[PDB]
Amino acid sequence: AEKEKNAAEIRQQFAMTAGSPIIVNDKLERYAEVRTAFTHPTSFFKPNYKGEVKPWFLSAYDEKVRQIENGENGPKMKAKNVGEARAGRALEAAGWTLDINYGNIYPNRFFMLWSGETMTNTQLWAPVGLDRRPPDTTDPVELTNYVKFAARMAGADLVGVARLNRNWVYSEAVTIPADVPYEQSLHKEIEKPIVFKDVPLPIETDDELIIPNTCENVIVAGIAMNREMMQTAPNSMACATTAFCYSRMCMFDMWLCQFIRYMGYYAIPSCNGVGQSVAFAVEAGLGQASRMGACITPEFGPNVRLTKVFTNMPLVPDKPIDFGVTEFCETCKKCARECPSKAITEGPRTFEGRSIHNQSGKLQWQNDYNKCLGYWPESGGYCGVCVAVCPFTKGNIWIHDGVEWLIDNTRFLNITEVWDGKINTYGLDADHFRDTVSFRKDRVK
Amino acid sequence: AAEIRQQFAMTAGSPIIVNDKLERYAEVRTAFTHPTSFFKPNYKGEVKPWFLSAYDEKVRQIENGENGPKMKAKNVGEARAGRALEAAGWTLDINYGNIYPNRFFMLWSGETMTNTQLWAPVGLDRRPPDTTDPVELTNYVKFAARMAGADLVGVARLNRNWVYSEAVTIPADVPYEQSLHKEIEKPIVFKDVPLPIETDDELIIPNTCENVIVAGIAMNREMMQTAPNSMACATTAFCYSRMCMFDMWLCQFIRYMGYYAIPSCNGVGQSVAFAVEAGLGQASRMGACITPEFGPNVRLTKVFTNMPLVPDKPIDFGVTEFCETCKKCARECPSKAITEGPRTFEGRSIHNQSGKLQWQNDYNKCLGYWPESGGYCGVCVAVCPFTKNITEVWDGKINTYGLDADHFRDTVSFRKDRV
Ligand SMILES: Oc1c(Br)cc(Br)cc1Br
Ligand SMILES: Oc1c(Br)cc(Br)cc1Br
Ligand code: SF4
Ligand code: SF4
Ligand code: SF4
Ligand code: SF4
Repeated sequence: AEKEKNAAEIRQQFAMTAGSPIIVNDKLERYAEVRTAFTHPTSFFKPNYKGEVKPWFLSAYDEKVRQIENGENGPKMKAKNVGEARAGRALEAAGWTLDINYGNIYPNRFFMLWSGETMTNTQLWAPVGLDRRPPDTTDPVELTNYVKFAARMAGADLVGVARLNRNWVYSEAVTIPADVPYEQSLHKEIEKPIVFKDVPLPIETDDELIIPNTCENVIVAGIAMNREMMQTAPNSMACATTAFCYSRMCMFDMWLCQFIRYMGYYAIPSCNGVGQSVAFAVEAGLGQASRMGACITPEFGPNVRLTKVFTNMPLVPDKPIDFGVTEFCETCKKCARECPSKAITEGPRTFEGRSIHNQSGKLQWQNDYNKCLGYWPESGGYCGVCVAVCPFTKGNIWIHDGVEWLIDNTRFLNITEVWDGKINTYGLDADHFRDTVSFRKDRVK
Repeated sequence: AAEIRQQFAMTAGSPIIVNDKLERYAEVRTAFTHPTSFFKPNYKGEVKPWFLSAYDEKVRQIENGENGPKMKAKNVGEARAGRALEAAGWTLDINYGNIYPNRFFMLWSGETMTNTQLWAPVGLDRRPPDTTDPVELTNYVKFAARMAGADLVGVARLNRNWVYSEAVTIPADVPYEQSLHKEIEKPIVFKDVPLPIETDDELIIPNTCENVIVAGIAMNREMMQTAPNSMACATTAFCYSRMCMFDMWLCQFIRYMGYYAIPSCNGVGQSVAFAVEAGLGQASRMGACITPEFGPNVRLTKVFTNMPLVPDKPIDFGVTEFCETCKKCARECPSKAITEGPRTFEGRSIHNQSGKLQWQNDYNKCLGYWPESGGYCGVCVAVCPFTKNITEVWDGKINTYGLDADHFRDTVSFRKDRV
């Protein structure tokens, strides 16, 4: 008989011994956030469909408008009618409600405050003194169970803990001056160093973002996207599950940081800022790095968003996991073949970056992310075809042979229906939601 | 569960029975806000705003290693953690309930929001609707509501009887730090205007505001069963922040479809009445809307809109007749707030709206138990048949947002059940 899927068993079977799994060499240096394709001047500008050169997201806007007027849900993809085209873009736009300028990357601005002191919730609760009272728990074992329970309340589908590896913290962040209002933010972005110093609390000066040397740990959350919507990549409904999950990321960071602060510790939110989420997720055991560059998880494949919170709270690091992703990516190459921009390499991993957008000195598949971003104005969305076609995104990959779990090798050989089809709360799927149930035994050992 | 809800559909028409005495209810009359109920003593005998006295009890319990009134925790650390989780849950909620209309998160226009400004070049909020068919719109908006975190969603025509006659709010330029000390009353009126608008004198809802969308936000069963202790407070608090995100997400979606949308959370009007008229559940002895999926262990929020929609049918699965003989909430209520008598049209005090047939409860007695216990009680929700220690909760089953995979299939949705 078919053995019922056991996600906790799978993670236990593939757990590794302690140690960062990312292989590095001597040319590794911390990476300035401005180098990402979203922000770097060499990649930031893209043509629109009339050949006008604009910030990439404005060119993409032009294409969304064109598609709605032409009754399309994506590039050369006709919608049922204009109203359906409109509805997909309204859903996408609404999804971003709790996210600043596509990713919340500015540290200690807007939702990403490094201290709780000025938040309305902190002010309302001030008479209890939870953020001023010294911790009543210092045991990392109990703290890990408490904070993971809170993380699940706060919307994480996956949660893991690692020691903080500063290699993946950006050398300089992209941010805005503290006196700049929102409406000018996109015109006034600057860089600011992230430094580690002997100070009691995270603090920002005119010159630096200062993380305490006591900031020992990073908590990484996975925020699951919706399978049916992502499978419409590169069309509008894939954009909408992406967007909603960014607002879920923001809520998660704020909720969890407040919990940690009210336990007597400090906490730094990040969403897409501060450091490289994929590396932290790999070191925290959520999954493995992949050819496409994302963290592939046993539960969701790469079809999951990541955020993270940095803290001095004592915690028990999780073990990394190796369920064979590297070996499957070595022979699969479906994302590379299906990529509309040919951004993903079909070659071997190297330590040598393809361009300014890659951090050299770590063994990975090196992809051309200027090519990827170039397809976003062309398609009017955030693509996601590589996530959509990856066999690990399928809900159906795990089989049990009577002794142990294994990956089914056979897996590697329209939008109207989405709007009319299955949905559940937050786009989660009840046919798989059991996979993320959690008891103390799987939160801390 | 889609089977059950169709089986128990009523014919159209509001199931709340009213008489000629009914009048719209001023929000200040709630026990949370009214001057006769607002001040309560703490355990030292000092009279304070009720929530400040409740704070004093939370501090006393943490110092004493307790998770609730005369409920010892495993240790002080566990006591601290439950209150830290509770406090954190409220992060996206202003002053317990987001009730001030058109302030903070509850803006009646999207024009100033950061998301609207970022998306302004696309012009979704200025473009006329491309869809006016109420059938397609009902399908679209319910799909969006599920993306936005509703576990249940229903649509009703807007019954103005349940809209507060006057809201509790603050002047628009008052900073948060002074909000609690500068609350005022402000009329909510309906006029022939194009868009929801606020003047110095009035909150103005357009006469075109035809519909209300009601969302159910499920609480966690294991945590609510710890009522009146701290983990029941935590699931309450997290769901309030889920309510706020739902309102903003859904209002933005409706605006980007070419319509207007008014968020509300605990403000603007009476959620239980809207939820009953929208078919989420039935009114009960304790006063809550009892749902088939969650019983009363579910929070409510609602959004008002001129978007054309198909109203859902009210549901009757026997709650009134069961509450007639049950009385379990009334017997377990630590404050004797819930009546054991029959339903009437006459409120027991200023806190009830007279003129509608309901079980009349003494809500000042309920609120009085909150500073005593240091929480939001919830014992009535916990003991209700329709709903079915703290160390075991922290060490036990949890899942994303506190939802339960053993029951999550009950809220799966296809177009057939959306419209
Ligand atoms: O990660 C993303 C960012 Br940052 C911006 C936009 Br637009 C889309 C995605 Br996906
Ligand atoms: O509904 C509630 C409000 Br409004 C305030 C507090 Br405190 C607790 C609850 Br439950
Ligand atoms: S599609 Fe294949 S090669 Fe690409 S990330 Fe997925 S498994 Fe790896
Ligand atoms: S998002 Fe699209 S363009 Fe970018 S790497 Fe993936 S498949 Fe290629
Ligand atoms: S919340 Fe508690 S005190 Fe209030 S009615 Fe329910 S059982 Fe009674
Ligand atoms: S406990 Fe019994 S009487 Fe009270 S609301 Fe529930 S079913 Fe009704």
